[PDB]
Amino acid sequence: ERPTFYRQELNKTIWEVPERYQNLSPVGSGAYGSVCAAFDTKTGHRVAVKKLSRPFQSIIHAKRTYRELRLLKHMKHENVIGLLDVFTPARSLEEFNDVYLVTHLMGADLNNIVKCQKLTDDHVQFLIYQILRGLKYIHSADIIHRDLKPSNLAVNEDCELKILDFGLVATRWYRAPEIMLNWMHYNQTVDIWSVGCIMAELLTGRTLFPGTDHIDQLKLILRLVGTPGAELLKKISSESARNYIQSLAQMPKMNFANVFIGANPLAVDLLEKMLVLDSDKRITAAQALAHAYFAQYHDPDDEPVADPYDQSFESRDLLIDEWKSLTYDEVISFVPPPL
Ligand SMILES: Cc1ccc(C(=O)N[C@@H](CCC2CCCCC2)C(N)=O)cc1NC(=O)c1cnn(-c2ccccc2)c1C(F)(F)F
Repeated sequence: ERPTFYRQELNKTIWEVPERYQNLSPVGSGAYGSVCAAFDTKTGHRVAVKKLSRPFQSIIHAKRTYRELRLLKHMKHENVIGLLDVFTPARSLEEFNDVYLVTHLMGADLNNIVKCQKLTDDHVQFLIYQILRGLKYIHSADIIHRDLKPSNLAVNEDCELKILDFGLVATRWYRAPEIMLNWMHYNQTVDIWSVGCIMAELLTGRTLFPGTDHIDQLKLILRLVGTPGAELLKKISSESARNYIQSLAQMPKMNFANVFIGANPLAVDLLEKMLVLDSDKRITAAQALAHAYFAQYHDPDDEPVADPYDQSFESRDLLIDEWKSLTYDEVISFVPPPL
């Protein structure tokens, strides 16, 4: 029983959606699609509807479309955005040319919230706990976010948090030195670097490392954490990067307690464990949840891992119509979650 659809124009964009979804109004537009808020007549809840921009125009657009649907269909966790619905007005593979994605509608993001003023220590404990609980889940499936920043963390009035990616404040301000500079092997803990930058900003009300470019960014980071020692220099394979590092005048590591003055000492200790250059030594999400800073919230019996995720498609080079047929299969096979 294919539902009945209706059509309108919003900010120069045409939208065709089932009658289930009423009173659409624009929230935001980005590189890869635009979002509206809607009322879901079947649940009586507000939702977000994303219409992908030219989803099958090139091989790269088609693979990105497939990737976003595969990731959204996987996510079943309280602190990660989830898929409530996916539809197309198309009746056949042949007509298939538009993809719409439906999630919960959140109240605000942490960019909005910190721009107002800095947060209390109790609010920081609860927000960073929920981020790490979400990251333990996605990291357990070998999924890396890679673009964490305050605008990708969405909250309701009761402070319940979900990690999302809107797909665009500079990304470089939150990016791990090893992935920004390609200077060492990189794992899930690029995301723990971003969390440390975000937690500092929620506590102080100030961007920790507001670099103008990749060179200025590295200079601001090294002023806090210190120039690499001989033991970390051993692990850098890029001769360009090592030459550049060793061509700078040495800087000592600062005492974080002398930078974040009058913060909770357990908050300062956790920032010292997150903002380390050596990606082998940086704290994991699972280890961070057991840290004393989270004593009020930590429950080792309610921090679940994910089902395994098949990311073998990431290594494939296919034609537009192949990525399009794969995406069609995932729309057809979608099972909605419990009401
Ligand atoms: C409809 C929709 C569709 C797709 C996504 C989305 O996160 N896609 C990701 C998926 C994969 C990610 C992997 C790493 C972990 C996180 C997921 C992507 N880019 O591929 C989000 C929304 N929803 C929203 O994006 C949404 C839901 N409230 N709000 C919202 C936020 C703040 C204030 C008001 C509304 C928004 C928005 F950002 F637009 F404004």
